[PDB]
Amino acid sequence: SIPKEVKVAIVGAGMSGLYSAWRLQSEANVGDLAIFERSDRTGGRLDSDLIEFKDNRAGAGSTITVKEEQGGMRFLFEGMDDLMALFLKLGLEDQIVPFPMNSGGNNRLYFRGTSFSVNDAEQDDYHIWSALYNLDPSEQGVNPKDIINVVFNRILQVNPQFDSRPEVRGPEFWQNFRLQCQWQGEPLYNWSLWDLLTDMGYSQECITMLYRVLGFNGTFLSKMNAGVAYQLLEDFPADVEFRTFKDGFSTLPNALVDKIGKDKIHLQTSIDSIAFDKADSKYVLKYTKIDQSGQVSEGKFKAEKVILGLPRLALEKLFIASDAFKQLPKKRRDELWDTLQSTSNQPLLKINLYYDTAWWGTGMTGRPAVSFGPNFADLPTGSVYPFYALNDELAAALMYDERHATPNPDTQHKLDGIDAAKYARPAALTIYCDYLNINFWSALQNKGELYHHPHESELVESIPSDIFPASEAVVQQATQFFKDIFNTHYVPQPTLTSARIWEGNVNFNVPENLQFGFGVHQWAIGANDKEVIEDLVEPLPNLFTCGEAYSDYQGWVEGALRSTDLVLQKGFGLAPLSEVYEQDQGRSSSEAIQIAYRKISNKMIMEYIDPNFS
Amino acid sequence: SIPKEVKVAIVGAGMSGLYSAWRLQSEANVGDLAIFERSDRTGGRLDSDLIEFKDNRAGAGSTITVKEEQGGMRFLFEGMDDLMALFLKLGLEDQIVPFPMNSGGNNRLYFRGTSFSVNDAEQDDYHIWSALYNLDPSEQGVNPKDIINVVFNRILQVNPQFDSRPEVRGPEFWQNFRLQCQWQGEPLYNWSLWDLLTDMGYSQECITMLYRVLGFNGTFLSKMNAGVAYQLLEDFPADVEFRTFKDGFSTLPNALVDKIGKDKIHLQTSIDSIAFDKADSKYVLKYTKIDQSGQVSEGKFKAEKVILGLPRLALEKLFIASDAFKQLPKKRRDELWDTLQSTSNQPLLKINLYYDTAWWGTGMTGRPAVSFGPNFADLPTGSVYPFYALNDELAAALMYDERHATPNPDTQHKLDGIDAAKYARPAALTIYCDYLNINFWSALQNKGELYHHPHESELVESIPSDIFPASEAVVQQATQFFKDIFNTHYVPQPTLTSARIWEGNVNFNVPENLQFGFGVHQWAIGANDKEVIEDLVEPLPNLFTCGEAYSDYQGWVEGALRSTDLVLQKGFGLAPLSEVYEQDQGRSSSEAIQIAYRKISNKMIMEYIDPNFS
Ligand SMILES: Cc1cc2nc3c(=O)[nH]c(=O)nc-3n(C[C@H](O)[C@H](O)[C@H](O)COP(=O)(O)OP(=O)(O)OC[C@H]3O[C@@H](n4cnc5c(N)ncnc54)[C@H](O)[C@@H]3O)c2cc1C
Ligand SMILES: Cc1cc2nc3c(=O)[nH]c(=O)nc-3n(C[C@H](O)[C@H](O)[C@H](O)COP(=O)(O)OP(=O)(O)OC[C@H]3O[C@@H](n4cnc5c(N)ncnc54)[C@H](O)[C@@H]3O)c2cc1C
Repeated sequence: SIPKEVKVAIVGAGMSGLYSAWRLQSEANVGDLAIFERSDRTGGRLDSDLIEFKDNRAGAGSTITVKEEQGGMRFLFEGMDDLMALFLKLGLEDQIVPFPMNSGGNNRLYFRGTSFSVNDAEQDDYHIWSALYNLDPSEQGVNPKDIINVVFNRILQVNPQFDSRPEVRGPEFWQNFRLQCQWQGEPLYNWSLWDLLTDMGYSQECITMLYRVLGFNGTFLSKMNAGVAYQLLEDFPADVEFRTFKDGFSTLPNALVDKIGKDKIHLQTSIDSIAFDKADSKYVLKYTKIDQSGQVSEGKFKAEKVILGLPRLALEKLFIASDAFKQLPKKRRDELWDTLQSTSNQPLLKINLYYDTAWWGTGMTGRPAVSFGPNFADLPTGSVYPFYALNDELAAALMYDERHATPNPDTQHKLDGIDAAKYARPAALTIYCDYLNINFWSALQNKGELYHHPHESELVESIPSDIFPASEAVVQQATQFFKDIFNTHYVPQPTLTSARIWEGNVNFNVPENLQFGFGVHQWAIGANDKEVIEDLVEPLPNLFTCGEAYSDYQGWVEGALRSTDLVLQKGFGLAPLSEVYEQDQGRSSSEAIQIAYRKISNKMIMEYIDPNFS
Repeated sequence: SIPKEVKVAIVGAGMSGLYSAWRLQSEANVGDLAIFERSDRTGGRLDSDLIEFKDNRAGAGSTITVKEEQGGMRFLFEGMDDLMALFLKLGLEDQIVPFPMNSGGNNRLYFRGTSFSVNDAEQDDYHIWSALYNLDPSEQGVNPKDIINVVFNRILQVNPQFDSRPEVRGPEFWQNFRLQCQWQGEPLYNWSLWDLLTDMGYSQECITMLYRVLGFNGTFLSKMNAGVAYQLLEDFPADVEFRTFKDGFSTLPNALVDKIGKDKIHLQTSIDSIAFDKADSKYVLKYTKIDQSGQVSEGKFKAEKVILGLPRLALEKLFIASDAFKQLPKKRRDELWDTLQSTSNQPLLKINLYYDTAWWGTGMTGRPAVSFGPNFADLPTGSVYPFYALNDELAAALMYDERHATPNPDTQHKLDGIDAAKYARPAALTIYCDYLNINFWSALQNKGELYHHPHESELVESIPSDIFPASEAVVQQATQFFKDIFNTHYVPQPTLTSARIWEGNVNFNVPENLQFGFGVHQWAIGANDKEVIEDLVEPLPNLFTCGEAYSDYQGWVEGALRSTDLVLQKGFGLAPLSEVYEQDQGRSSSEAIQIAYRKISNKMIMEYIDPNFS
């Protein structure tokens, strides 16, 4: 039942739409709102899967669960102040577990037909990179990612007017970095990273090594500017401690939906166009709803305020079709369309292949065991990430591991058995790539017949509805690249698969459950995002825009939250959540989350790993 | 003066718009037509430049002229039957000169930090490719482009139902190739080239070598399908004899404009939207004209028939804004928009750097002289093509060269002096690249200040208005890549430059003289172009579409001509020009053009090279 009029109409049940409604209900006493979501699910670019595997090893109708992610998978305790505050207010801190990013040097690298480990690559003064790439003398004998770091240091050095001193380098730091720093008199947001390194004298061989070794090449080869490219590249230090939720990032939007109420959320309801009723000072919203039968139904309704929690492509579609934008004078209407062009569309994809057991441990490869983190390659694969069945003991061991503790022999021996035991349980690999590698897989995914392991029903309970299977061709090609990357003859067929290509669609032939926006966005060459961001808060009276795409912290949920906060401030008087958290708690969400996690971690370690722990 | 009503309104003064008007006037007695062109020039993606250089060598106000191309540059006597017929009917055959494509093995190759010649690369069983790329055994010891040829032969072999016997492989052959041939049960237009070679077992190393060595990578890395990719790859045999016009491809549209009349061509007149007056059964065309002052003026007019000689992006803009398309029922309107999505947009660019003398001959490099054809590199440069000052003796020598004749010592000695003399005259290099390399140069072109050689006025007479200079950064980076490619310390600053980025624009901030459509187009994955082509001839009653973008022969003027012929047939009863030519002449345009050129060539050779010639 679509209401006749609401105080606030929220378009999009992604993080920014859900977060808007939750903060409005809770902090502004707005009860007369509704969320309108075109797909059959909440959460947008957060999309977890919990697959329940039949426990089929000899000594066992018991079940084992593998969490996977089709969208976002990780976050940080620092520099994500709205997100941390949001976790604490929803009481989700007790579900936070490690997201480890290395295997002590055993992670795989595949470049120019050669398979090797992270440890192999450091040997002999990083010799392998000098053998694989025709590098200049100043480009040899250094860890490739330290070239990125050094260049960053040089940028800071020639911009002394630019502060460069906060030990938490957050969105304001990164905005000022790309808008204030220059190289050779031109500011970084007028530079592409590719041009920049070239102008600095780097060989094309070295540049190619850099964009292949990082597994994501849009920072180099797309239309994003160098300044925002560096915000992304200096998000993955070596000393990263990422975290995630045990049951997946979807924990967060699901918790938001519990607080909001399913009755105020209208799924399978696309907002087609928007007009303004000058008589009663109300927006009018054309929608198309799809019943559970499939029975389509068009309709209209009114709203005092409209919040568009939507990325670039969806805003463009709305803009084109909406009288509210057309009735605008040509100058301002053109200026608004141009402003939408200021953030680049970054396609992403995740292909998840699930296995009844893991085959990349030492028992199956005869080579040093691969555990956690990205396995990078200049193959279309881009990056490959392992996922394991949920296991409390494993999570405690990983919590122990992220401490600087030095286990005694008995603790180390229990850790060893725990590390090895995860290979005997169901597990999965994610293929995760961007820009240049998208087209290899999309053509593959849409060709021929889809993959299904025979007797699927006999091993996997139910298959979630958000899972669309990988094509047979995708599985075939992924399997061959896995043999390359993991240097092994043995890669079995998967028991379950999923393909998700986060690439914007403009074809009417596409089923609803296959329409996805662009994976992420990043500011383009020439974008003054300080001007663009403020222009997009409230582009018409009482019609608001927010989300990741035009945010402070593109790539991340925190961007959606901070962008939405600007709407919540200007249209409703709400201060930023992180600042509201601090005044209510007497400390920051960062400090609070660190302390709470330390307590949960300590208890997990003493319960599962070392009863006599520090 | 914009007329009140016309019988036929032609939108676009590219080849398809000009060709439509010329054939309608001449063969259908339609005098009440007009052409409406948004830019300040005719010809669209054909754009020649004739630069007149002050003759400043010691023994000389005499002038020397360098032809260059910002768009199309070459054609073939075979497989281009409309174009040949068109040349003959306009009497342009006497201006046809060779477009040579090699330097007897001295052309340059730059791959993975290494500079070498075509002759070097064949040495020792193509050893250099095995040293530069980590190739499989079945990929070593063969000329890279012969891998493309072999794979093509294998495709033909497993499709015996597919004829594969015409010795002129024309657009019908290539359409049936991509729509009828299959690999592993899936037809070629559902395949990407990248997926195809991978599925055939080629290494990613070999695939990368292939798309770098060919200098154009969209065939591999874009959304075009494998079948149409092969139409393009098997357009450049080793035994190519391309030709061009002495004064550039612009010779052709300029000749069309002479026949049509400047009074029926309305420059700086964009067609904004289209509606249908149901009362008088007429289309109504909203336009925006720009006076010579710059004084804008909106207006409207009517037309009985409308011919849209426009590519994908321009048709999309019209479609969105036009009541004639909006009043369409949602099913057919969506189906039409989807049909527009079936051809991929291929960006291209040409950057032309002019020099007072050529510096890539042996006198300046100390290395074997580079003459004609593409110098390929895995640098952003893609391909580099030399152009020389116009010289009758040089053209005759090149005409002699394309024969299989074997000069005696005195003829060879005169040829030697002619080959060497072109380096002492003004010359130019074109940087010509596609897909993956576009973003490197666009960011460079729009950064910082534009390039101007001091005392430009003192060396170049007038600068044509279609010339926009390369940025200083573009020149800087091109100069360094030239030192790499040509293996030389010495690359001087250019005397004149031009940058043309054939990449579709959707920003209102762009001056008119910087708005260009996509360089070329190619059918996408899943496009049944036989259905798409016929759907796009006359999508609404008396409103027609044609041009290269949705044609039989994408990439080439012949595609525009053949697409337009379909409009001329269905809306006006005109048979294809090539068939009209044959009935009027008693032979084909191919045979006619070969004979006429042979006569011109013979006379040039006897006049300049060998008075006693075969
Ligand atoms: C592969 C991938 C991995 C990521 N990993 C991480 C990570 O590790 N950490 C992190 O912090 N972030 C990560 N992110 C980013 C994070 O997912 C996003 O920044 C955030 O979820 C986007 O939220 P949003 O509200 O801005 O937009 P969206 O999530 O895209 O929500 C927009 C919603 O609006 C709906 N919609 C669109 N048009 C209409 C319409 N006309 N009517 C109704 N509804 C409409 C869409 O269906 C969608 O639900 C990742 C993203 C991707 C793609
Ligand atoms: C770099 C490059 C090299 C090429 N080399 C070759 C070659 O060697 N050989 C060959 O045969 N072909 C070549 N081509 C292809 C050839 O240039 C094209 O196929 C052909 O010129 C396209 O003609 P067209 O009429 O289809 O479109 P266009 O030439 O693009 O003409 C469309 C015209 O419509 C105008 N227009 C657009 N929208 C509007 C509007 N709303 N109102 C009014 N006017 C409008 C545009 O300004 C333009 O003049 C090359 C192309 C490129 C880009």
